[PDB]
Amino acid sequence: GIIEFHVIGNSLKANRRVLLWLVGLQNVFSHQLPRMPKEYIARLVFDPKHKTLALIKDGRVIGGICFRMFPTQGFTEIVFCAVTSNEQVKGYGTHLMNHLKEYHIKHNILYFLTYADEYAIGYFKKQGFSKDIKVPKSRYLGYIKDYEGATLMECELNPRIPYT
Amino acid sequence: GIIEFHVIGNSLTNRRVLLWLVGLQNVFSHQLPRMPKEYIARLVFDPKHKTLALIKDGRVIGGICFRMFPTQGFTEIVFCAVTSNEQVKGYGTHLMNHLKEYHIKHNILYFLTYADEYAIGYFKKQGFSKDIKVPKSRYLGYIKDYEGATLMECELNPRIPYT
Amino acid sequence: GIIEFHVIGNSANRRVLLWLVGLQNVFSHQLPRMPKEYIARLVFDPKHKTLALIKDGRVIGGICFRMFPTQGFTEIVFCAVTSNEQVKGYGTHLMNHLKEYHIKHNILYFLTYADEYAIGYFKKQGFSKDIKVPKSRYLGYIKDYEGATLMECELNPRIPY
Amino acid sequence: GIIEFHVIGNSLTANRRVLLWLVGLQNVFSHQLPRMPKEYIARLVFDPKHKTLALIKDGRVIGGICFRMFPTQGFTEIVFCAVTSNEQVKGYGTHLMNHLKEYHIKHNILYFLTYADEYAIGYFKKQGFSKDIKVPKSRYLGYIKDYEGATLMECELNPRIPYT
Amino acid sequence: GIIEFHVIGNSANRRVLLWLVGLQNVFSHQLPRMPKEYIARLVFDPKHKTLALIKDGRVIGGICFRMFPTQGFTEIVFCAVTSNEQVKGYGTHLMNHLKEYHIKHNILYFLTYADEYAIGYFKKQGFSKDIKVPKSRYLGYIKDYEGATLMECELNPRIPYT
Amino acid sequence: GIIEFHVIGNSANRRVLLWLVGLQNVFSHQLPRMPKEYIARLVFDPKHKTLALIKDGRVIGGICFRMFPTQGFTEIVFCAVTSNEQVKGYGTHLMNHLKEYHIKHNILYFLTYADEYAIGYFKKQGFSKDIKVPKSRYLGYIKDYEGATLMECELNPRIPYT
Amino acid sequence: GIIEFHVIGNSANRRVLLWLVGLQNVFSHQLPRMPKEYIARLVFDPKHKTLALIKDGRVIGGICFRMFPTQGFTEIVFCAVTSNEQVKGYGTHLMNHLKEYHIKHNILYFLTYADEYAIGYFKKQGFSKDIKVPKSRYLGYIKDYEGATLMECELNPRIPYT
Amino acid sequence: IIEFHVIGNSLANRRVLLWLVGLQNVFSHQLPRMPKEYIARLVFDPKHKTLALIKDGRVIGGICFRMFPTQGFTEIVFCAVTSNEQVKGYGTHLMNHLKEYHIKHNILYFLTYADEYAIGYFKKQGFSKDIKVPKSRYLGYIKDYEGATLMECELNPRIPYT
Ligand SMILES: CC(C)(COP(=O)(O)OP(=O)(O)OC[C@H]1O[C@@H](n2cnc3c(N)ncnc32)[C@H](O)[C@@H]1OP(=O)(O)O)[C@@H](O)C(=O)NCCC(=O)NCCSC(=O)CC(=O)O
Ligand SMILES: CC(C)(COP(=O)(O)OP(=O)(O)OC[C@H]1O[C@@H](n2cnc3c(N)ncnc32)[C@H](O)[C@@H]1OP(=O)(O)O)[C@@H](O)C(=O)NCCC(=O)NCCSC(=O)CC(=O)O
Ligand SMILES: CC(C)(COP(=O)(O)OP(=O)(O)OC[C@H]1O[C@@H](n2cnc3c(N)ncnc32)[C@H](O)[C@@H]1OP(=O)(O)O)[C@@H](O)C(=O)NCCC(=O)NCCSC(=O)CC(=O)O
Ligand SMILES: CC(C)(COP(=O)(O)OP(=O)(O)OC[C@H]1O[C@@H](n2cnc3c(N)ncnc32)[C@H](O)[C@@H]1OP(=O)(O)O)[C@@H](O)C(=O)NCCC(=O)NCCSC(=O)CC(=O)O
Ligand SMILES: CC(C)(COP(=O)(O)OP(=O)(O)OC[C@H]1O[C@@H](n2cnc3c(N)ncnc32)[C@H](O)[C@@H]1OP(=O)(O)O)[C@@H](O)C(=O)NCCC(=O)NCCSC(=O)CC(=O)O
Ligand SMILES: CC(C)(COP(=O)(O)OP(=O)(O)OC[C@H]1O[C@@H](n2cnc3c(N)ncnc32)[C@H](O)[C@@H]1OP(=O)(O)O)[C@@H](O)C(=O)NCCC(=O)NCCSC(=O)CC(=O)O
Ligand SMILES: CC(C)(COP(=O)(O)OP(=O)(O)OC[C@H]1O[C@@H](n2cnc3c(N)ncnc32)[C@H](O)[C@@H]1OP(=O)(O)O)[C@@H](O)C(=O)NCCC(=O)NCCSC(=O)CC(=O)O
Repeated sequence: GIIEFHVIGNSLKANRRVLLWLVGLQNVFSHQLPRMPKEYIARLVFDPKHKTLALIKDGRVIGGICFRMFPTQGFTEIVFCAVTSNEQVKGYGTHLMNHLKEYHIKHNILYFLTYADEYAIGYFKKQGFSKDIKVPKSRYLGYIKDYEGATLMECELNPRIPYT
Repeated sequence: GIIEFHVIGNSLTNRRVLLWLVGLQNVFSHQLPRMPKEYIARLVFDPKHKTLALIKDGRVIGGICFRMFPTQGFTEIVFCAVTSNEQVKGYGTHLMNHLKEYHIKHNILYFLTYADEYAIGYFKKQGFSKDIKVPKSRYLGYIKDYEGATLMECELNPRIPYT
Repeated sequence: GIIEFHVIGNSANRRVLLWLVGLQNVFSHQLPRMPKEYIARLVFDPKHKTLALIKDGRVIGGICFRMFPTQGFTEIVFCAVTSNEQVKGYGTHLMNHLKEYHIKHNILYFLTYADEYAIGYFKKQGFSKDIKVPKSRYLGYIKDYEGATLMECELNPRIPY
Repeated sequence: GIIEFHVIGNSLTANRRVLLWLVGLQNVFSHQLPRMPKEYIARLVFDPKHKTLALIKDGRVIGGICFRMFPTQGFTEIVFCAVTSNEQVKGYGTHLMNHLKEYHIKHNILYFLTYADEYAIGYFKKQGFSKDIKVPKSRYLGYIKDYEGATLMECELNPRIPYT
Repeated sequence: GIIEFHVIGNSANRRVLLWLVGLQNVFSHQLPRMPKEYIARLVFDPKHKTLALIKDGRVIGGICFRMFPTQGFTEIVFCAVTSNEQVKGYGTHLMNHLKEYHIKHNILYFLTYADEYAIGYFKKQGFSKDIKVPKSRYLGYIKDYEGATLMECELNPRIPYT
Repeated sequence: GIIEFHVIGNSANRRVLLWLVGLQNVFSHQLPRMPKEYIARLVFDPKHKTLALIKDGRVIGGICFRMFPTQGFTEIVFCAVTSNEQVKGYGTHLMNHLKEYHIKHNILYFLTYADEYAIGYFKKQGFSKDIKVPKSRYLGYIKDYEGATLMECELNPRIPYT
Repeated sequence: GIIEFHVIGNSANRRVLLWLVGLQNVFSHQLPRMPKEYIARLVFDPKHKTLALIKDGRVIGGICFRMFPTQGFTEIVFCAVTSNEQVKGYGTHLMNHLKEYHIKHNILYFLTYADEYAIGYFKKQGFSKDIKVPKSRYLGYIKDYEGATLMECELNPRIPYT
Repeated sequence: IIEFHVIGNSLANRRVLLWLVGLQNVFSHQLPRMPKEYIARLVFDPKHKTLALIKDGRVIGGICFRMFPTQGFTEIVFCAVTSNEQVKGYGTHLMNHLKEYHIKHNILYFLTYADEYAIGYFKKQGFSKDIKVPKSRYLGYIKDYEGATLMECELNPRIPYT
């Protein structure tokens, strides 16, 4: 029924409603990324410097995008994207990415970086990510986790068009 | 009439100021029909952006919106405009001249901008060139990219008074 | 006896203070042509950190280093194990703990100048003379040193847990 | 008489003695660098990001080196350099350069960069400066003030030598 | 070049801290039979002070000492001059500055334990093997050292020492 | 199990208070010819401290002591390890920790009045019947229990004890 | 008669102050050849305390004393019971209560200068002319009157005195 | 008009400062073998006090002294009466006033060093060469003077000295 989008995180205080949403997001990420260790997912989701765009359907977490903004560096690292299995192929992934794009325009961070594996690179291509990295290697080598084996990809946002 | 220059911006600490940015957003938007109004308003009212307001008789008639990147050593030129009935009188040059002198006093000596085919001439007349000495590694991801426009650069001489 | 590893630096505690002195002692005694005052300046410099190796409350070796996150590498400044405790794998455990620490912090490159007395130790830790970090990335950040050989180690990234 | 070296500047929080020394230094820089507009020297010498090493003899400023530390880039820019004409060719300029080196040794900065006229290049050569610039252009362009026409020069410090 | 004397100690700024390291280095190198860790613990102990001898910004000697005002004496803990600066009067100059310092703080007795290689230096600074301070006043306060000689210096507060 | 050491005493929270009660029971049970009220008074006395030995949250032994920093020594008052944890080195690790703690406070002499069942243990810890501390520094600060042997341990501050 | 024991001293309450006047009166009447001004100075001295014997609200005797914790003893300054209440055990109960009170303050030695009229009473309270406290601990702290006998009492912290 | 005031530089108004300078002047002129900078340091020391003798607002004499209440005695530091007020009993009145002062502060011993030119003044004030205060209580607290004679005065607290 009712769909909500919210950008949340564990600030250095957390609504009980927020704390349960964060557990829900860790649950979803963990289940949809089974070889990603759950303790690692938990630490990023609950890290103050990370934020997560929660997708709420009838008060229940059904998807998210966890990310770390690097405003000093001019980009944001996408850490986890996931929709729960029985809600996939319904466009939720696309509305999530769009909402994330809207959120970043309004904070003048205009570049996404992410590692895309073989299971989801096709989704990132359809959201405009390419393998041509325009951000200088020196801007991100020390900041994003290197998921060697997976393909580094980049999205450039246009701050002049509406995404939501 | 009387002509005054003032550097203003949306602080985090006025009404004469606020009304002037509204006017500048108005003029910027009318002279730049391809820049969406909301995008102009978002940048013009962003606190890290400043605008060199040109004013004739209490009325905003021109401005240069800009964004100082002092950690990077350059200022980004964001918007330039002179209201239509006041063009070809030298206001565009006095605004650039004033923006130059102001940047000498804050020891920022490089301007970067993107120019479409219709504005490249104006910037060339203000001393901008297509040859970019500032490295990509310093500006990409900090200045707004504009694919399909030409990146232009101006170098300032601090031993020279511009105004 | 008991073995501890601790990454420490000047802010601190009295415990950390006396460890930094022990490290400055170990570095200075094993590198006697370094000026004593220069080692102390770096060990107590707050953008340097030192990995300390402790045996029964005692400094018996360490590695002092400078991280450059904006450049994706870390400079290794001093490595020393006290004489009585050398040739026991302690140098290897130090470098292994240093490697783990840097993988957790997303820095996958070590740069260091090695001399003729210790280049082989660095070789056995996977360092080589082939420098893949661009010169434009480390020039002016690491203390260049004519008469010594710049070496590089590349680490493999790892997902924690 | 008595000689004193002091690293001084217009900082966050002023001293009456420091202020007058700063006026004195701006006077000496202007009188010895005529091509530099006196008002340009003034705003640099009083800029908080700039420091000046003052050479004091008998309470009176007779020389100085104005410099801008760029620690995130690894070098220091030497901005002005002057000894009052009455005190030149007595080794004061060397002593000044030596103290500035020692000061930078203790602050773990080991490169100097400066633009020198044909008139002054000899003095910097004798302080160990070289036309061979080993810092990449990407590291200093837009940070040091360009003087097109003058020669860019670099001095490398050894943190193991006692310069004072 | 420029000689300077400073009484310092832990309690804390970078210059003092690097000086304390410098004193620890000089003590430890000139007293090889003293554990480096022990020297470091006492030099950096807040009830311990050190009179540091500064030549052109570098530490070239000092005297680490422990004032016992309730007991009426100071314990000399370490004295050293760096090898290349010795036999130039620096050791005598350090002790004189230490005596002058203690006059103004109204402590007029020094106590130290000297091994056979150090007795001569203390004798020439006016120390004696005749101990006037009673055992009940110093035992358990100063660190005793079996095998070394306890020596004592009495100061004249009516005399300019420096 | 998990073994901890805590220096505690009265001045306050309940875990400490139950530890102090356990110490009182252990001391009292191991030393039954000593009035229980007297042990309790001393353990809860604010000028007294106890080094507690904890095994799985429970008190299995300790050393109750009285620091006299003005007199330059500490008095060992009670030493006890519970009966089933004896002859395993806990009594020695307790004394060792107590030694390390006193070196940090520049108290280098322990004194104790040992009975005939305890002298062997104190000798193993380096105590001796040769008292170097003069009578005038300890008489009346510690009670001379008739028939008990005065014993002294001197601590070496250059050495690690734990 | 309702008997009470209170340890009191100056530096305030109305009842305490009238008790102190009453103690100055009893001490002075029972010791007529000691100047009443000197008794008052001591009784009201803030470093002096008095253990007061109270019968039906009225002061009928007491012991004025000076605790010297730094020196590890207490000086007995005056003892008196009013004449109508002598030879009924009051002086013994006072001294017993004084002993208990010093036991819980870790002071185990009393020193006093008895005159010829009071040596018998002090002997019955366990005082001896054999002084174990060394002279250096008490001389100049307690007042030595020519013609008085220094006597000493050693307390046992394991004995219940009251 | 004669006046007696106990004064000191206790961490002083203008009147007290000029009296202290007056006393430094008088002591300096009457004890010319004391360095005038030494007299100044002691007279102005916050732990020292001086009993001033004032005549028509003017300083004509005094006794500078240092109270050691921890040690149970006081050190007589300087004694002087200006030359044209001498042999009038002013110096006796001063010592008596100082005695009265010390009884009300429960200090009963004076210690001082006297050369031959001064021993007879102190003998007339009740000082003896037989020292009862033990060496462990004064050595390193009072200022030694080799070649002078250590003298002692025992005061009696039941005697009004003024
Ligand atoms: C990838 C998803 C989050 C996408 O969410 P949705 O299923 O709601 O997608 P959507 O409905 O909005 O579809 C948008 C378009 O992408 C296409 N598409 C192509 N490949 C796809 C793929 N592998 N997964 C999902 N969609 C894919 C769809 O056909 C559709 O095409 P069209 O519109 O033309 O019809 C989900 O599949 C998921 O949770 N997967 C498991 C988790 C995962 O792999 N996450 C990324 C890991 S890599 C990474 O960076 C780590 C991380 O983020 O977790
Ligand atoms: C460009 C202007 C700001 C210049 O204003 P003025 O007319 O007051 O300037 P001026 O009178 O000093 O003209 C100086 C000289 O410039 C020369 N000239 C040549 N080409 C020109 C050009 N395209 N625009 C303006 N002047 C131009 C003219 O010959 C003129 O006369 P002579 O040569 O004889 O001396 C204005 O014309 C204007 O508002 N234009 C529309 C808005 C715009 O295009 N802004 C720039 C892009 S925004 C931007 O900054 C980048 C971005 O956001 O992407
Ligand atoms: C270099 C050391 C820290 C190494 O410590 P250890 O002795 O504990 O090494 P280790 O026991 O773990 O030995 C691991 C492997 O290295 C091999 N090996 C080869 N050459 C070696 C050499 N020159 N020194 C030490 N080990 C060496 C050993 O045979 C062994 O091989 P295998 O196990 O396969 O049989 C120590 O030797 C030392 O403190 N030396 C003096 C200080 C010094 O020279 N420092 C480096 C300065 S240059 C520099 O870059 C700055 C700095 O580091 O200070
Ligand atoms: C350059 C000076 C600061 C040097 O000071 P001193 O006169 O005290 O020099 P000194 O006594 O220490 O001697 C240094 C040695 O260098 C040699 N030498 C060679 N060329 C020289 C030159 N142009 N000026 C001074 N010395 C020079 C001299 O022979 C000398 O002796 P020997 O040969 O025997 O060893 C001063 O001369 C001066 O203030 N000049 C005017 C201002 C100026 O030009 N400043 C520098 C430019 S500032 C600049 O352009 C860079 C910047 O902007 O920061
Ligand atoms: C002893 C020193 C501090 C003295 O320093 P200096 O050499 O500068 O002294 P100086 O130049 O003033 O010498 C003054 C005179 O003393 C005489 N002299 C006698 N013995 C001497 C000795 N062992 N070393 C130096 N001088 C000595 C010399 O004849 C000399 O010349 P003349 O007679 O002609 O005038 C130094 O030599 C040193 O650092 N030694 C190693 C450390 C040490 O032994 N420290 C003392 C123990 S530490 C301590 O305090 C106790 C403890 O650790 O328990
Ligand atoms: C005394 C103890 C605290 C010792 O504790 P531990 O049993 O844990 O001792 P440990 O295992 O660490 O050390 C054992 C070593 O000491 C030697 N040893 C010799 N005589 C001993 C003796 N009477 N008790 C214990 N050990 C003794 C053993 O041969 C052995 O030799 P090796 O060297 O080969 O290993 C305990 O036995 C105990 O609680 N006893 C009853 C209480 C008591 O008597 N306390 C002291 C009272 S007098 C006092 O001043 C304190 C007090 O009042 O309680
Ligand atoms: C000593 C004085 C303070 C005494 O003062 P007055 O003159 O007022 O003495 P007075 O009138 O009260 O008593 C005089 C009586 O003392 C006797 N008498 C014996 N020897 C004397 C002596 N050496 N000095 C003064 N009086 C002396 C006389 O016979 C006379 O006898 P009769 O009794 O029958 O009347 C003064 O003389 C003085 O200022 N002297 C110079 C300073 C000085 O020497 N101060 C003492 C040392 S300072 C110190 O404290 C020592 C140190 O620190 O080393």
